[PDB]
Amino acid sequence: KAVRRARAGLKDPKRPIGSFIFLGPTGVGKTELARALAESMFGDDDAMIRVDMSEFMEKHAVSRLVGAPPGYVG
Amino acid sequence: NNTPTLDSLARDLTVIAKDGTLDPVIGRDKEITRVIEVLSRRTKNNPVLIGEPGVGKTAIAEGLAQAIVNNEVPETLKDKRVMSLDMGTVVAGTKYRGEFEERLKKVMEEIQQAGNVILFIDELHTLVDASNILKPALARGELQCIGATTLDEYRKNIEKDAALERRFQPVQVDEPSVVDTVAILKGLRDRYEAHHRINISDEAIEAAVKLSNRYVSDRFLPDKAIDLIDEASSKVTSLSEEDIAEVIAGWTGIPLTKINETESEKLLSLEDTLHERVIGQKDAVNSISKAVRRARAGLKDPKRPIGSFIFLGPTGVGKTELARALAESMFGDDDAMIRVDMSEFMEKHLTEKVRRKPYSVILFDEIEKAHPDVFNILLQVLDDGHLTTVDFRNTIIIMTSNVRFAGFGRKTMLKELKNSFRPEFLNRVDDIIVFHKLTKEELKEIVTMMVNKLTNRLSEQNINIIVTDKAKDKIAEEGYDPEYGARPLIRAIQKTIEDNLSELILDGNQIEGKKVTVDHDGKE
Amino acid sequence: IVNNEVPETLKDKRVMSLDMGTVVAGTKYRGEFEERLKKVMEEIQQAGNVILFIDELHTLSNILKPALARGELQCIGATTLDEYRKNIEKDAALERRFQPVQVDEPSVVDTVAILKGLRDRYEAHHRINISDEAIE
Ligand SMILES: Nc1ncnc2c1ncn2[C@@H]1O[C@H](COP(=O)(O)OP(=O)(O)O)[C@@H](O)[C@H]1O
Ligand SMILES: Nc1ncnc2c1ncn2[C@@H]1O[C@H](COP(=O)(O)OP(=O)(O)O)[C@@H](O)[C@H]1O
Repeated sequence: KAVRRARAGLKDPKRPIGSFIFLGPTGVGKTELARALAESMFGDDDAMIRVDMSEFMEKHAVSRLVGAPPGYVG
Repeated sequence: NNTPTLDSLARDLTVIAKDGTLDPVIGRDKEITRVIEVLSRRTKNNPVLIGEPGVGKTAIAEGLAQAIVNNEVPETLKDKRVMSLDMGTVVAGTKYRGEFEERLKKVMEEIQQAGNVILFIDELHTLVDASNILKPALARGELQCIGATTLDEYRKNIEKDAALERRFQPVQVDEPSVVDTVAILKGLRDRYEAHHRINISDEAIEAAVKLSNRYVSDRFLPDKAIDLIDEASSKVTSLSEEDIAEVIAGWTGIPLTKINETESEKLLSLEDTLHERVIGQKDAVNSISKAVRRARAGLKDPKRPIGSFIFLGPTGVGKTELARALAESMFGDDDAMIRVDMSEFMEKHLTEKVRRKPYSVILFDEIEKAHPDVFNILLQVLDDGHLTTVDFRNTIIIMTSNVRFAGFGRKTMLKELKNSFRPEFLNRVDDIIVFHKLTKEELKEIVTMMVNKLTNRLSEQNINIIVTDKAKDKIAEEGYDPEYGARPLIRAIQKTIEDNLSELILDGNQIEGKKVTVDHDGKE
Repeated sequence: IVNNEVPETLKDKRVMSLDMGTVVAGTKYRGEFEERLKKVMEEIQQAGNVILFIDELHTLSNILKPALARGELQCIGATTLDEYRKNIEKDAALERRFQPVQVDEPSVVDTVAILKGLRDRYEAHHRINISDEAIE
C-alpha cells in the first residue's frame, strides 16, 4: 500500500515514502521481506542500503551516519 | 584549413580512420550513440567517458572517429576532426608565469578559428590549474571536449567543482563481459595475424580471456586478453593454449604444470600434496579434502564461498602450515593466503585485499580475540557471497581458535565451541576440524624437513651440509612441550648446527666441504 | 644485431643512441634544437629501419609524440624504478606505448664471470695481472 500510494502520486511530497518497524521473533521473515521489497523495486537485493545497528552500540558511533564534526578526523 | 601547433602535439584520429589503419571498434554502439546525443546538446555538450583503466575509453573516441569517416554520424558532425590532445608536455615550464597559459591559449585559439575540431582529452582530471582558462571557452562554445577519467578521480576532482560539472556530462563505460571480450578478440584476430603471420585459434582466444580473467586481477578486459595474445603470438603453424599458459607462468611466476592442470586432477591429488607438506594430522587432512571435494562437486550455490572451516587444536602445531598447503595446492602459491588483521574491526570504534586476490585462502587468526563485529562480516560473506563490489565465491574461509580442578584428584572441545561462540554462527560453518598433539616421530620428520631446507640453502654457499639421522633423533628432546612443538624446534636447529659449526669450523678452523659431514658423536 | 643473432625477421634494423648534449651542441638560437629534432624525426620516419636508444629516458611525450603517435619512433630505454614510479607510470600516453623490462640483480657467479672476461682489457690499461680468485 505504501509503494502504490507513492507511485500513484498521493505521497506527501515532504515525507519519505514510508517508515516501518518490523517487530517479532527471531527468524520470521522481517529482514527477508525488506530484501524482497528491494528486489521488487530494483531487480537486485544488492541495491539495499543495509545499516547494522549492533555495531552502533555506542553513542559516538553516530558519526558514521552523518560524519565527523569540523576539525575531527574524517 | 590548418592548425599548426595543434597538429604538432595531438594525434589526429580521423585521418588515421580515413587511412584505414585504425583498428575496428566492436559492440560499443550504445556508448558511441550516447556520445553522439551528448555532442548534439546546445550547452553542456562535453562527454566524459568514465570507466576503469583499460576498459575501452579511448576505443569510444576511435569508434566515434570511424562513425564520422563512415558518414554514420548525423549531419551536425559530418565534417569534424577528432584530435587526441596529449597533456604530457602541455606543461613544460612549471615555474614561469603564463608559459602554461601561453601555449594553452595558442592551442585554444587555433581550435576556435578552425571551428570544426572535437578534442579528446585523456586523464581529464589532471587539468584540475587550467580550469580557469577552459571554463570561459567552454561557456562560449568554441571548444568541445571528450574527457576520459576513472570514476574515483571524477568524484575526487571534477564533481567537487560545480562549475566543471556544469560543463561536462558523465558517460559510464563498463568492463565488457567475457562474451564481449571474445567478440573483440575474434574481430582483432585478423589484424594481429597480419602482424605476426601466425594463425590464431578460437580456443587460444578463449584460453587467453579465461586466464587473464583468473590470474591477472589488477587489470581489466579487453586489455588483459589483448596483451596476453599479443605477447604469446610474439613468443611464437598456429597459436595454442600451451603458449598462453607459458605467458601466464611468466606474468605470475606460478609453475606451468600448476597452471595447465585440470580442476579434477588438481583436487584428486590434493590430499597427497597436503600430507607431504604438513605431516601427520591424518584426520584433519582427510576432513578438509573431503569437504573441498564435496564443495567442488558443483551442486553448491556458485555464489557461496568454496569452504568455511574452524580449526580447534593446540597453538601452532599445524594449523598455519595446513592453511598454506591448502592455498598452495588449490590456488597455486603461498602468496594466495590472506591473513586478516583484527585491528580493522576495532578501528571503527581486507575488502581492498580481496579485490586484489579473489582466489585466496582467508585466514582469521584466533577469531576469539576479534571484535564481535567480525561475525556480521563473516555471516554476510557466508550467506550473500559479496561485500562492499567484492566477491568471495572463490575464497576459502578458515577461522582458527584455541578453546584448575580444586580437588584432591577428545569430545570436550566439540562441546565448548558451542557455548564459547554465537551458536547461530556455528550453524553456518561448513565443517569443524580438530588437531591432535603430534607424535615424536612426526616431530623429528619435521626436523628432517627443516634440516633439509637448511642444508640445501647452505649448499648455495657450497657448504655441502651432511647430517646423521641419529643426531637429529637426539635433538627431538630440544623443544618437545605439552603446549607446542612446531615452534621450539626452530630454536634448536641453529644451536645444534649453525652455532655448533660456528664453534667447530667457522673459527679456529676454516669452512670446508668435508667435516661439514655431521657425524653423530653419540650425544648430538 | 652485429652478430646477426637477432631474428631473421629484423636483421635490417639499425640501433643508434641519441644524446641531448650532442643535439643541443652548436645550436645558436631557440627553436633550432626543436627543428633539428623534428627533421631527425622526419628522417627516422623516412628510414623506417631505425631503432632508437635513449638512456636516462626520464629526461623525456608530446614533443616526440609525432613519432610516438603511431610508434614510428621504435624506442628502447633505461631508467631506475624511482625515476619510473614518479613519471612513466604517471602518463597514460606512455603506458600505452612502453613496456617495463626488469633487469635482474645478477649473482656473484655471473659477476665474476663477466669480470674475468672484461678483466683482460683492464689488465691492458694497467699492464698488470688480475688473480681470478682475488676477483671472486
Ligand atoms: N516467512 C518466511 N518466508 C520465507 N522465508 C523465510 C520466512 N521466515 C524465515 N525465512 C528464511 O529464513 C531466513 C530468515 O531471516 P530473517 O527471519 O529475515 O532474519 P531476522 O528476522 O532474524 O532479521 C531467511 O533466509 C529466509 O529465507
Ligand atoms: N570495442 C573495442 N574494439 C577493439 N579494441 C578495443 C575495444 N575496446 C577496447 N579495445 C582495446 O583495449 C585497449 C585499451 O584501450 P583503452 O581501454 O581505450 O585504453 P585506456 O586505458 O586509455 O582507456 C586498446 O588496445 C583497444 O584497442
